[PDB]
Amino acid sequence: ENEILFDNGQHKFMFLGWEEKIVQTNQYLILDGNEGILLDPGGAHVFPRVMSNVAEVVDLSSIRHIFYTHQDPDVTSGILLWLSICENAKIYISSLWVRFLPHFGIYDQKRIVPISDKGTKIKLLSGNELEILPAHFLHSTGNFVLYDPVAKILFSGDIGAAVFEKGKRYRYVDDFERHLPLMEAFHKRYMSSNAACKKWVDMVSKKKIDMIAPQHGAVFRGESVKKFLEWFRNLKCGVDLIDNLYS
Amino acid sequence: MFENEILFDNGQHKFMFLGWQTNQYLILDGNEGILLDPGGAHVFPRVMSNVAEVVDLSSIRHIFYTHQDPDVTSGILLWLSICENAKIYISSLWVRFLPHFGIYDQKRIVPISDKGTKIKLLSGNELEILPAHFLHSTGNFVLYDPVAKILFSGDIGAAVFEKGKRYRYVDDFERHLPLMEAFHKRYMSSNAACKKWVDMVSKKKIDMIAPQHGAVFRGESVKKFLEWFRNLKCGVDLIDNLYS
Amino acid sequence: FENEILFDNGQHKFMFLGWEEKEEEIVQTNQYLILDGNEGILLDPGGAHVFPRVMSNVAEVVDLSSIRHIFYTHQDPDVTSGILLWLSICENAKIYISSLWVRFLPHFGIYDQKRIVPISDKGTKIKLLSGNELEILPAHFLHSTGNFVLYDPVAKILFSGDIGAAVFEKGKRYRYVDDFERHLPLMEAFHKRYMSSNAACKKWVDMVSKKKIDMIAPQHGAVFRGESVKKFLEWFRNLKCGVDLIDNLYS
Amino acid sequence: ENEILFDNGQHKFMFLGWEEKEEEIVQTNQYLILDGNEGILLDPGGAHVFPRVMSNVAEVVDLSSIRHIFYTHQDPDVTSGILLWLSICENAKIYISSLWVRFLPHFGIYDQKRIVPISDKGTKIKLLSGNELEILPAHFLHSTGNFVLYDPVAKILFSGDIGAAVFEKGKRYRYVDDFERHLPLMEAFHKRYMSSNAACKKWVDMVSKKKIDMIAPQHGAVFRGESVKKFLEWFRNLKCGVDLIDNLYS
Repeated sequence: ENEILFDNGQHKFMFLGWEEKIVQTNQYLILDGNEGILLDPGGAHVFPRVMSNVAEVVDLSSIRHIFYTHQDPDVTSGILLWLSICENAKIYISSLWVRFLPHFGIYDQKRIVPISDKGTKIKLLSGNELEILPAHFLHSTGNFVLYDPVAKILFSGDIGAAVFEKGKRYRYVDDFERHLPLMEAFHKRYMSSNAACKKWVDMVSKKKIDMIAPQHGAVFRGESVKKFLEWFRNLKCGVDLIDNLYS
Repeated sequence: MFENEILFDNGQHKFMFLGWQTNQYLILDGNEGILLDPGGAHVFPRVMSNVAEVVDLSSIRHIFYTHQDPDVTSGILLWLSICENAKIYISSLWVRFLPHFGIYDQKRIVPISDKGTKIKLLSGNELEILPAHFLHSTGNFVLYDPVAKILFSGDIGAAVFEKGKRYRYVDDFERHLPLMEAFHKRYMSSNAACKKWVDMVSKKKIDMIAPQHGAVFRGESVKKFLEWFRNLKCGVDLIDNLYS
Repeated sequence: FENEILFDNGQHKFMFLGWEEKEEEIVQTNQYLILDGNEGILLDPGGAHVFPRVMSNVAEVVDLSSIRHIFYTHQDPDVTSGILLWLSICENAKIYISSLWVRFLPHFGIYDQKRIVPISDKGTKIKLLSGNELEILPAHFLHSTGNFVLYDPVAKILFSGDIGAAVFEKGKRYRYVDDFERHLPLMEAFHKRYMSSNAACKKWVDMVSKKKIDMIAPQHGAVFRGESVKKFLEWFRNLKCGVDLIDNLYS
Repeated sequence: ENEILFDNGQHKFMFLGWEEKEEEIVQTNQYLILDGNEGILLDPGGAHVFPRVMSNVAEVVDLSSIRHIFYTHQDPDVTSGILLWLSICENAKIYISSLWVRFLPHFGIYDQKRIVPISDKGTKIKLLSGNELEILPAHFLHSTGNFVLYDPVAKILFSGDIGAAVFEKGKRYRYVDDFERHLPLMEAFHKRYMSSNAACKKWVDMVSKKKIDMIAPQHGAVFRGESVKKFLEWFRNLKCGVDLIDNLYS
């Protein structure tokens, strides 16, 4: 049941899945001209189905960029598979993490772009940009988000992640306050501090963002883009609550 | 080269630093062994061979991991399958990535709560697993051995050496400190987290601090590190310089 | 489609586990389980790809700590991924494998062989706590260099591995061979390409045909019962295969 | 370290160095054919030896000019390394027996846009220069689907496990210069693994039509000089496999 979150001729932003059946994980795909961009593609456990859902929309040889927000252990199993099935892809991972690439069968880094802490920009043959923005400590030590200025969509990874209730999945947040309880425990335990959340929001508030797309949970649209950014900005998380940790 | 080293010993309780970037530690107590962050699948044939060489692998009874991935999560199923009597200690935050590593039976998995726990040994001695979250991992722990008075600190106090110039002990803190500063400023989450950790840790007796990478703190360098780390501006404190 | 009982006398069951369909699909693999007293025996359990659900299907029938023997006919690449997984979830199991390959087990994460039983070329006997036995009989070159079948004298069932294996068509799977000649198109090409020689087929047929066999249970395909048991053994003994066709292979 | 087995300026056959100054496993040979500016790997090592085999190859040729990788049959480990080689040699096609391509998913191989499945009759790799490599049938010697590779320019037969030997503890050597002291390292494996004398004879008779300066096995030492014709005569009369089956069925 794929979905188009944006479409202008050169540029589609796609929300694939799901199935009927592990947490729920989302898969997103950007089509721009004759190249594809994978966002946090599924690791080895889910790999047969994610790859077929992908080959179903775009030639796997036209995948030209694969971006990883961070080193989840269930995405890290898949780097070598994606590398070996998408010969034309560069793989983008944080430079903090590239030393572990041998430990995954990656010994040649000629298609590995280690992202600097300040971030970077992917430029495509069409002439459109993707912005990989710093998002460190939310939650991983080296962590990034991806902003598509053509589509006006922020791929947030685990920022805005939610875990659904028992068989009550849904794809879009149209009522923020009823969505928040699926979010709150994860964000307080995992996000490093309110200082980190305020800095990240103050940065994403300068981009034109119609939709925030997390890696788990529902896609934020409409009025929940504002509401999530406010809630996140004032959130006490992580070290702010570290006396209840350790306790 | 790589003769083993004894950091503590009385006949009944030994704390060992194995030879060969990454350090390997082994606590022997009575007839139990305790592995501390043993190497993952790439180093496994000789790390496993080096341990079996000091202690029978069926008397390994506890394997402790400060935090998860990839230097060591390649190895959890291997250590599980070659140490039939071991319990594996890992943060509860990560135990449901365990299927994705072929670990489907969790009857020998001890998921550590955020407040930590204690390993009690048949001898009646204890090991204290103390919280160290956000230094650097979201779920992170250190191990305190009260008999030997040694803190196994994981990456807290880690150093990356120059060239082929590794050494085992920091006997001069200030000449060692530059090998530490970049890592700790980039990785440790905030000074608030370092200050909270030092204040709990400094209530214990610590003759040595043993990190997972780098040199072991002994002598007066143990106090110098705890005071330096307590005042360290790290991580989110430098976040406008991370960002740009 | 549920699990099925091929034999039961109170203390001894031979189980043919049901299929999930849920295609998959090519072709399906069978899982069998022998329960004797309070101990279980797995026959060629699936490797790592099928392992989560294969393991749950077994755990639903028997406590995995009661599995005490795991037998592999031969060294399919589908199963060697799972040897370490089964070792770790069946703490009391010894696994029986061919000695030709016991030295290459490190390449699959198996370094301690205190629960590895290397089967010599003669075969061996699994003795069960009750005092019943399973007989591991030689089946070398049908097809792999080191290969075995398992004969259950209590249940009168031969677990044949790949001998008698069949590949089903798209949506035409079925559990039992009640019409041998209709089953033959699903079997014949494989056996002619894989089984090494008619000389090997004759030796194996003459050995197994001295045992009392109500059913033949292969690792892929349908279970032979009734008249198909002796029809299959007769077909197999006269089969021209493998090196007997080597001028047609080479060309 | 690496060795040159043939050279005419434009065509080489390499016997790559090993290992490892000290022994590991009980180990294997790696071969490399250079023709024009394109490379051919012969049974490159699986994942455990992959860091070392990969760097040894990069020392002789850019991994981007590897265009053919040939596998005699499957094991693993050699099947452990296919995904690694596929991902490090962009331009290589992998040649494997058609019996074996169904196990490819179970090793992470999902898109066979770069898999060249060999039919039982064999095939010829045609190189850009116009030279060829002959993939010749060798089925049941020992594996069900099995092939050898013959290089007509270099006059070298890469034999896979045919002619394989396991060395004694710390007495490895690179060349068979005396067949008879080499034979004890070989015969138990061949009598147990090779399917029948009938299979050995057709293969020797097939192979005897080629000019063979040298037989290069995957384990053991390379046959040269008088060992070649000594090996082919021994292998031709060998009682193996099913011929010895009533000791296997007492």
